[PDB]
Amino acid sequence: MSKLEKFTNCYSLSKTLRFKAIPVGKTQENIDNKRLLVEDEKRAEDYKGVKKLLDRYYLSFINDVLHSIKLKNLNNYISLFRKKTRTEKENKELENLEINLRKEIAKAFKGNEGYKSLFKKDIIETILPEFLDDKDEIALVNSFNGFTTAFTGFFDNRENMFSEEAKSTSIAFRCINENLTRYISNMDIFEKVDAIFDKHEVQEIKEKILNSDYDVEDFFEGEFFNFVLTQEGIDVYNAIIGGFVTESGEKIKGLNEYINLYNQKTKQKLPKFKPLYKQVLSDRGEGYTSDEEVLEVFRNTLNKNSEIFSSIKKLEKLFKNFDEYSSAGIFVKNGPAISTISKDIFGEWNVIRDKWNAEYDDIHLKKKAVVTEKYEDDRRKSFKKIGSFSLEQLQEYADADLSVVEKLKEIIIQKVDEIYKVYGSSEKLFDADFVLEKSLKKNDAVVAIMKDLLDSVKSFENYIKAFFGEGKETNRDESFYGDFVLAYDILLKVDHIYDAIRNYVTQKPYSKDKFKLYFQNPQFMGGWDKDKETDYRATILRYGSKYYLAIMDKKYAKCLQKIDKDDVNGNYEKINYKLLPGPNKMLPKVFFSKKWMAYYNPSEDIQKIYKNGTFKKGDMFNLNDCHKLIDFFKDSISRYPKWSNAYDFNFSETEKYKDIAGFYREVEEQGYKVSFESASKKEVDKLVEEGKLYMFQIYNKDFSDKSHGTPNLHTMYFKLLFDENNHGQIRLSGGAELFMRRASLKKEELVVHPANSPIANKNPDNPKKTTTLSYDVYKDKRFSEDQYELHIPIAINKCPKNIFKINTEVRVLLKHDDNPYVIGIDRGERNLLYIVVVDGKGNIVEQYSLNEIINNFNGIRIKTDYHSLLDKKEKERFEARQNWTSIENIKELKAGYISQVVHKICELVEKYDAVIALEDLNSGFKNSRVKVEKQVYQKFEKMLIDKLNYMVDKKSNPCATGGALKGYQITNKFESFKSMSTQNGFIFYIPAWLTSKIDPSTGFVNLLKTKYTSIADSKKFISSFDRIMYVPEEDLFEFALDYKNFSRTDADYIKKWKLYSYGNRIRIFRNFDWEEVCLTSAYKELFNKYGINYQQGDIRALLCEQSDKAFYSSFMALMSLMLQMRNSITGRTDVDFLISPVKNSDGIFYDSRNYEAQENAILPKNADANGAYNIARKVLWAIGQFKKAEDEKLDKVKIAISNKEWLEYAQTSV
RNA sequence: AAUUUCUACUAAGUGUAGAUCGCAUCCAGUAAA
DNA sequence: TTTACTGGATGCGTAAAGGACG
DNA sequence: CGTCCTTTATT
Ligand SMILES: [Li+]
Ligand SMILES: [Li+]
Repeated sequence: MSKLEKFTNCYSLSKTLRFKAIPVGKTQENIDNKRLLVEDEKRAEDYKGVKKLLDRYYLSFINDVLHSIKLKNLNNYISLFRKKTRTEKENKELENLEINLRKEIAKAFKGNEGYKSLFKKDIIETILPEFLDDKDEIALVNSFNGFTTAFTGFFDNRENMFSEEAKSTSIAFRCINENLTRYISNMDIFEKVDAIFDKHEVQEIKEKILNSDYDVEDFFEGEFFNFVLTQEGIDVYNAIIGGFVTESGEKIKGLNEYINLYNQKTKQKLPKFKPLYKQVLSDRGEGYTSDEEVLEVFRNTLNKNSEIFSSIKKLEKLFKNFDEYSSAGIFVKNGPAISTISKDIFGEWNVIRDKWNAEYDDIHLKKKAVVTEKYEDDRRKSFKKIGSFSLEQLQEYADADLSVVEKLKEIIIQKVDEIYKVYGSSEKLFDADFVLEKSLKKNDAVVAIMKDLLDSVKSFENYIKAFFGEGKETNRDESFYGDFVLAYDILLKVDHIYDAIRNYVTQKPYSKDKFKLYFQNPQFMGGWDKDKETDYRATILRYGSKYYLAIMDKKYAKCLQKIDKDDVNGNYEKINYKLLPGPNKMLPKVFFSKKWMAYYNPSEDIQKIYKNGTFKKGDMFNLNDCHKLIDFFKDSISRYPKWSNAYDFNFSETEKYKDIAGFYREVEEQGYKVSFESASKKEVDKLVEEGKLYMFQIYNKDFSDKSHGTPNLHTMYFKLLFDENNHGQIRLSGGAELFMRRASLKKEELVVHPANSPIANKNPDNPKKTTTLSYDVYKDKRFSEDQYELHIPIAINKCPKNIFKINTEVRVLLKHDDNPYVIGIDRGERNLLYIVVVDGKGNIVEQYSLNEIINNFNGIRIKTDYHSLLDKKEKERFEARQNWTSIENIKELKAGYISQVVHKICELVEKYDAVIALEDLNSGFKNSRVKVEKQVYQKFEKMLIDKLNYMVDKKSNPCATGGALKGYQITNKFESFKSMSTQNGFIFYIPAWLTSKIDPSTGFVNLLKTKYTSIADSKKFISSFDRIMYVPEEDLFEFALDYKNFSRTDADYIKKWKLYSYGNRIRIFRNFDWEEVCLTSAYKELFNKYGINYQQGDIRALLCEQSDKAFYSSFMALMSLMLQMRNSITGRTDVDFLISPVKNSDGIFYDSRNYEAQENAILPKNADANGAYNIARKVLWAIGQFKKAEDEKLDKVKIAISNKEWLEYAQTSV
């Protein structure tokens, strides 16, 4: 009935549910005494180490192959790639050449000796050990001798490199789809930029870069592409382009540099080269880790015995002996930091800059000018290229008897004596006996002591920095500077310790590092079938509503095998899980095996049928041969007790099958069963007691005795895994994983709200201002003791029955929906997101800013202003890094806001049966704080597309439409980013042009170019207006224009408009910088100022008779501001109004401000409400196109709306 | 201010609301020194 | 160059045949 | 030799 209601059971998707795993009984004590976790922790380190030994080998295997390959048909592939206009005759020949080009690379890899064993036991057991001749490395690899199955996943990732298919991970894809296309993109640039390369510059690269073995142009001929297959060959190629630095440190320039040097001197911009991407698997001061490290670093590098302290004591004597040195040879550097130096010596900041000019202007400002603005330019610029100031310059700035050299003596000594007074405050940090009472990151007292010391040492060091003077100065007193640079070069050492210590202290206090657990089983917990419990040694039990992960110790794999009790009232239940995974592989695997092919001797017609594939589609398809295959599989599935007894199959008549998939679907749909059997709880609780079984409660907060709310979505999915009403819509999958996450914090260090004291409640709208609990409330409690993590994959909609193209179906239903609502969703600098809901006639139903998320609980209203939370933490990091507190991450507060938004969007979708209109985002994000509005917006898009793959209403009965078992599927599988464009199910991606700056009542937009350009052009502007008069009845100036008399106005439909000088507008300065104009007085005052009388009717001739260009410049400034319909200010939160210069059919101008006040406005309330509304209306337009098309042509209807159709639409639907 | 985890919370108290696809790998990148 | 952090793209999400084995 | 690790099958 609703449009949504069609989109259930459309496609399969997979999700992972995460749970805490809580040990029960003596599990953890037995796990501890057997040192099982310690073994796994190390295995994790060895595993990452052994994979880097494998990649060392895989890289060597890749290289020798790719160094010894000559790809055939290179020239032909390039010739067809390099066609102006490509016809279908070689389009299909070229892509065959491109497919064949990759197969050539793949077939090289498989040909090599070792391709068989690269991803099998042998690579671990003998091949890799032979490759490494170090005995330590062979020891490390051989500790996986019983375990190579643990590498199965890693091996699959490495097979992806040797695929011939067109996927990012494939090596053949990196060479053919990526590196070759830029190699040829470079080819066509090089023969178009070749001229601009000097004789020697080409031979410069020849000798410095190319070995003198190859010519530069060789790398732009097709047949040398083979050189560039390897990383070594890519590193040479990219140097020809970007250059490289000699080890001496002087720079050799690449062709891209020569291009840019030429691009600057010739006024035009040449194209630049793309560099190649790296080849797959090429392997083309680090921070303190522990608290003790940081502390002994701090102690031994800043104490009075260290060299840094000697360097300060040495620099101190230098400044005390400042007058045994040449004042003409000591130089203080020139930066913006100088003004700090100026006030230290003279008592104010700009003595030094003021006295530089008084002497500078003295002969170099001419007497004429005295103070022309000419001089500001270059007296401000001649100041900043002066590189230093001698102490003899500074003293000429001084009057008797201020001696600059004794002031600097006193400033540094007052500065060295402060470092020494902070060392007293900190001396207890330097003791040998000193023991840290608390961890450093939570110890705010001890870090405050370091920062005071590292700050005072830094104040002094950055002060001393000024006295270097960047010289490279003609007569430095190298008596002074000799010792100075020594002391300063050591004093510079604090800049690494300062940053290294600060980075440790501001790391997040907790960690999420965790390692995989195997319980001494290389295929641990791989599946759930009853047959393999003993092989995988893991299974699921339950005691009523509570579920357990039960793990068999390696010594007792059968310890759960024969247990039963007759009543469950005192007992567990063990899962009975049976899965036949993937008939397409499993049925041939079994029935053609060496074990059974004899048993059901397949007709030689079947074996011939199966080898040649007459049962699959294409050239060799034969319908009766597929039915004859199914009957063999059908008959063999019976007489296979393991399948026939577990699943009672009920297939369709074989004649009714159209393709083999029709059969496999029925096998896959029915080849899954879950049930529970009884298990004596006494005879299992003792297995745990004895250490022969380990049991963990599968747990999140929803399983607590004190839990009463609506459950987490994922607890619902988990629970439904075993509900009788789950008829296959959610399957429990194999491939679970158990992890151990060591604690990262201690309870005694955690931030606490202690029991019985009142805690403030943070929502001011609730008159219960306080909460007082009888137990402690800890921050990050979950990270303060060890935690087991269980990750359980589930399969949703594994057998979809409602198969159709989602986009097509959405269009069909939209064509035949009498009243389809649309949700327009706008991105605003002003508002993170704005939302307008319209019905099928464009009537505004809802409009509001999603800046504040408003939530419902038990009569409580809470509004959470996510907008000001977001900016608070955005600058907090930049500002509060100085505070030296822990790193704030803003990515999780945006994700938090996004999840609040996504819930709100789906509630609107369901309430109004509504499609979504989204705004295309500008690729370039302009200053400043650009991901603040595009980060929330791009993340909102990914997150929303996700939820709409399986959209569940936790309140529905699970089996109701929209329930957890019958979730809505209104976006296509999020396989890629761009495979969808313009529409994805209920989501339409529509461009933003003229959605904001348009009159919603009329569709009027500004197509006029009103920047003042010349004196002459302003009178062609005024004469292209049909009339310009004063309407005394309205105190308005009317401008009758026909857009056809102005350039670039094709898109407009109405053409003829009458503009008025109605209302106020807002102006901005170019050098409060904004001021606010009222139009009718500016036109009146300007006409009075220049002797024009407005009341003299058609005044176009009158305006052009003016001779002063100031009138034209200030008149077009008004014809720019009258046309500016959107008014708001850089940073201005306050005013966002939209006002129009045009009247509507009923003779009324439009203010958003007329609508911002009322509760239920039929028009937008501000420029952001307007933008959302028009993004919605543009989708309405597309629905209109659907309604004019015929169902069979809906798929080809273009919904990307042009500026011409938009304006026609917006101007005619009123 | 608690969590499988994230965000915002704390109405009679070990929690509430919404969100949450994991693991492994490859590859593009942006910020800092 | 190095460190960190974030963006998309690939694979797996398996029972059973096959084999070694001390 | 029955236990345990490895390798297989591909809509
Ligand atoms: Li809840
Ligand atoms: Li708090």
